[PDB]
Amino acid sequence: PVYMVYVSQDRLTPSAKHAVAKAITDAHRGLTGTQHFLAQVNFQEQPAGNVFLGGVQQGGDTIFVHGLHREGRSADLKGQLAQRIVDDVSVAAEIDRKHIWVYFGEMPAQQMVQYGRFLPQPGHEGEWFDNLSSDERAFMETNVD
Amino acid sequence: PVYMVYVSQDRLTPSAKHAVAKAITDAHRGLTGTQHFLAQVNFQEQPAGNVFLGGVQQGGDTIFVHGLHREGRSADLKGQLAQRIVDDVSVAAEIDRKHIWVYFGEMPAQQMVQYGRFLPQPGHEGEWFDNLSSDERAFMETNVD
Amino acid sequence: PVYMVYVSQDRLTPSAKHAVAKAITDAHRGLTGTQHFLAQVNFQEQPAGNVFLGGVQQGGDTIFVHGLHREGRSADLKGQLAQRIVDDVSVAAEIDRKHIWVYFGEMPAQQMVQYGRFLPQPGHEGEWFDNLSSDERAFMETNVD
Repeated sequence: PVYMVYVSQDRLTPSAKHAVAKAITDAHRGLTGTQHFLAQVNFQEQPAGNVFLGGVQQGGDTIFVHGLHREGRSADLKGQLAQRIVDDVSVAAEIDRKHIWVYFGEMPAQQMVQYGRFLPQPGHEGEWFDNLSSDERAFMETNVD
Repeated sequence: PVYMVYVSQDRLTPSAKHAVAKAITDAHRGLTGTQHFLAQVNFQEQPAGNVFLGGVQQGGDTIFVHGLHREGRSADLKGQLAQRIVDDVSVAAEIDRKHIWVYFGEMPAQQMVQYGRFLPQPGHEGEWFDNLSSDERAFMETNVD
Repeated sequence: PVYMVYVSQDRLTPSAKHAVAKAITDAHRGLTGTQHFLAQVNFQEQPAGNVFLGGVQQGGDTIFVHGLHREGRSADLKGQLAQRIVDDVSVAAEIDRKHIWVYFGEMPAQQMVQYGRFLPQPGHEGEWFDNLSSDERAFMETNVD
């Protein structure tokens, strides 16, 4: 997956960003089985005041997670995952749940590329990973926290 | 919905940002019935020159609106909504309509979370809201212009 | 199309951004037949360290391309275009392909607006073009490198 995380500048320190990324990644792996190294968290910071709710300019305490996923998972699983991202980001960012928005979009795995390779269908990550070259496998394994 | 609005840095004053957010939110509310406070406009600013059209570097005048919506509305209504966004953002930002791109993407409401809660299906926002806890309604209600 | 290109601040010089934009635009035009001026490349820069893979903070050498397209093309074609974007961005940005992620999302052309006009279905770009006013055609024609 790629989780785009839209937050205000300086609302998350580097250690908070790290904690948030770990919480989202742990949730994704925990509920889908996808290896840690296949989950990206991409923080997009903007000055406070660039978010409007109902036309009302907001302070710096809002977070929008746009998760981009492969098609093929059940609505039940996606609901569980969205709920866990809400719960665990709330803890990691020390932010009330009312300030968290989470949207999941899905695309065919056949039009999703990670580490320069096309993704497998959900659930087939082990066979896919075993089929990768030694260097590729080693390079991915550097991305596990 | 969440409207990601990609603009150049300093192209929009705070007042023009407020105006553009109001134009989009009013258009969404007017055409869908969804309450003002359920519409987020999220400005993403980048330095002028980061936009290319046909490989040609642009100045700071281009606007791309990526609207993220729940599934369930008609193609007829979605066309009316995108046209109104083009028309009203053009006025609010004082930008010629030719500089405006607008893309709508849709997701099942079951995988969309706002204010920490999953959204209802389109058209059921009234009873959804009435059934939220009193502190959640109060928090939401403030985001109205 | 709109290709959102997420990169670290300072990783691409102005010339490298031009080269990457041209490589993506030339890949899209070459494989879909859509004219150059209908392809936007939109660079989104963030400070290095805002990207995490598997919970691990990354340096400045990662690229995520989010291509937003009309529905209607085959999986085979989308695969070739994703692969060519990987290959040609690798060259243009001087970045190993293992650092490149590319996701394609699709929407109905009927809810996609460019230059203030609704897009036609894939393959019908020629006829769509010469039916716009000459002022709209003239404005688009400049956006060709």
